[PDB]
Formats: sequence, C-alpha cells, structure tokens
Amino acid sequence: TLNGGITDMLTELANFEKNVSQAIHKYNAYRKAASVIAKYPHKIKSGAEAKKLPGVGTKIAEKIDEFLATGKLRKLEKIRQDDTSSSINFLTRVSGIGPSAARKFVDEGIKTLEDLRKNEDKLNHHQRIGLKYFGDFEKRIPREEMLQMQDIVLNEVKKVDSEYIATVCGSFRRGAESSGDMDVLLTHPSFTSESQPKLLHQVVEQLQKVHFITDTLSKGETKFMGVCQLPSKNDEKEYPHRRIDIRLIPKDQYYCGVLYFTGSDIFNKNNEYTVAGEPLPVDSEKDIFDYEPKDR
DNA sequence: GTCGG
DNA sequence: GCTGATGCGC
DNA sequence: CCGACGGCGCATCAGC
Ligand SMILES: *P(=O)(O)OC[C@@H]1O[C@H](n2cc(F)c(N)nc2=O)CS1
Ligand SMILES: [Mn+2]
Ligand code: NA
Ligand code: NA
Ligand code: NA
Ligand code: NA
Repeated sequence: TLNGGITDMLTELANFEKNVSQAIHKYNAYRKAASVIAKYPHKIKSGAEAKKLPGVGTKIAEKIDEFLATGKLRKLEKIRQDDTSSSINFLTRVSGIGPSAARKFVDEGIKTLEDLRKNEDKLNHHQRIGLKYFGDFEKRIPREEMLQMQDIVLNEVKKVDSEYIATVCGSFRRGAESSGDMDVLLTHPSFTSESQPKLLHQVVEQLQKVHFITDTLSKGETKFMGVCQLPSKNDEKEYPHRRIDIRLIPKDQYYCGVLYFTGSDIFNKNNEYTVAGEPLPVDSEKDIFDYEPKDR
C-alpha cells in the first residue's frame, strides 16, 4: 500500500541484479530492503527516514530520494529500454530458464516467447513444460480449487495404500484463500530415517492414471515436481494447469517436515528434519511444541 | 547492497 | 562410463 | 576495511 512506488522500484532492481547481473547477494539486499519498507507503517518522505530501517543503507536511501523528487530512477528507466537486459530479465519468468540460460538465448538472438516456440530443440524438458504453461503458472489458485485438488489427492493416496499419510501444507494449511502451488507431504510407516520401496512412484503413478497429474518436471525417490489439472465438464471451461510438489519424508521426521513446510516464513524463524544433539522421537506436531496452523 | 567483526 | 560442479526452483 | 550473505533434491553439464 504505502511506499508502493518505493517497494516496486526496489523489487524491480532486485530482479535485475538476480537475472541480468547475476549478483544474488545484491538481489537479497534489495528484497530485504523492500520487505522492511513494506511493513513500515508510515508513508516515507525521505531517504534519511528510510535509512533508519535495518537493510536500508546509503545507496538505497539516495535512490529513494531520486524517486521522491522525480517519480523515476534514471538507472531503471535506462535498463528497461535496453533490449538485451530487458529480454534476459523477462525470459527468466519461464520456469526452467534461470539467468544463465536466459543470457545464452538472448546472445543467440532468442528474446521472446515466440522465439522460444520456434526453437523447441534448444530447450530442455523442464523448459518446454514451463513455456507451454507460461501464463497458467503465473495465475494464483483459489482455495475452492485447492480443496477440490486436496480431495483428489487424499482419495488417491489412500487408494494405493491406506497406511499412507498425506498433508497439503503451505499457506493452504494455514487457511489462506489463495495459493501459488500445491505442496504435499507424504510418509508411510515403512519409511523410517534409519531405513526403501517406491513409495513416491506408486502415488505419482496413481495420480497420472486418473489424469490429475499431466506432466513431470523432475522426479526422484523423495521429491516429485510436476503439473496437475482439475477435470472440467465438456460444457464448462478448462481449469488452468497448476504446479504441484510432492515430498516423501520418513515417518519420524514427518511432523518436523509438516511444521516446516506449513510455515509461515516468519513463524519458523522463532530444522526441516529435527554441541551436536541426538534425535528425539515425535508421533505428532505437538510433541515438538511440547519439548495450531490457522493462527499463523 | 548492507551489515558488522 | 563415472564423479563432482553447476543451474534451477523453492 | 573486508568478508558474509542458506540449504537441498534433481537434471544436466564439464571433465577425466
Ligand atoms: P514454494 O511453494 O514457493 O515454497 C515452499 C517451500 O519453502 C521453502 N523455501 C522456499 C523458498 F522460496 C526458498 N528460497 N527456500 C526455501 O527453503 C522450501 S519450498
Ligand atoms: Mn508452495
Ligand atoms: Na539502516
Ligand atoms: Na525461470
Ligand atoms: Na543473466
Ligand atoms: Na512449492
């Protein structure tokens, strides 16, 4: 809301550091700064005022000054008009195209999605899938669809083996009314940290079998990443294709896993598996609290 | 780019 | 053919 | 001044 022009500017500069300059620590400096300014409850009137906040320093303060005087940054204006840099930044929006792959393409004169379409042969598997669903992957998912998606996953996991346990984590578990993707945690009593069968593959295969899963970006023994889609009517309009992650965790580390991927971000910082220690037994998420998703 | 040893 | 490094997403 | 700044699974590349 307040400082939005400032926060948009910073997030834009951040994206240029990451995607074009390949300077990841500066990308995080701009994001840290964008985040503290976003939570600052006043409208900022000067650089010096901003500078007081942790993560805002001399250079960001002078930039805030230029923006406040002119509504612009010479530097950002210039790079947006720049064909190379601007194209590199844009292509990274395609899932599977990082900063390195974006620069090689634009060096060969491949600058748009149309150019990408004409050169399928030059893309790897992840990248074709990302191109194909380019607009779908940017859409958010309504809760209502997430509940329908949840219904399909719990039903089908349970069909393969009733001893599986599955939990849809992320913001959704925290009760959020939209979500960026679907993250699912899976375990099975026979998979323990000190032990294993194709417990991921059988679940992925059942969901492909009923046409919930439509494509595969990556798939190993522990982690699957891919695309899914709700069924529609022949009459009604098609659902967008959605991202879905599935992680197989051992039973002991499960509730430690759930806790971690359920979050939120800020809440956790207050490990994933959990002066070297010795591994404590957990039958539930509350054993950890001992040693509620919604209010987070 | 910002922080802090 | 194998291992170790890098790119990528999150 | 000058180094830290996050870790991990999977796909794919570089190198032997
Ligand atoms: P995605 O569904 O965006 O995020 C869920 C989990 O959060 C963890 N996470 C996210 C992230 F963006 C970064 N950089 N690190 C990280 O550990 C793991 S996936
Ligand atoms: Mn997610
Ligand atoms: Na500051
Ligand atoms: Na990308
Ligand atoms: Na780049
Ligand atoms: Na995810």
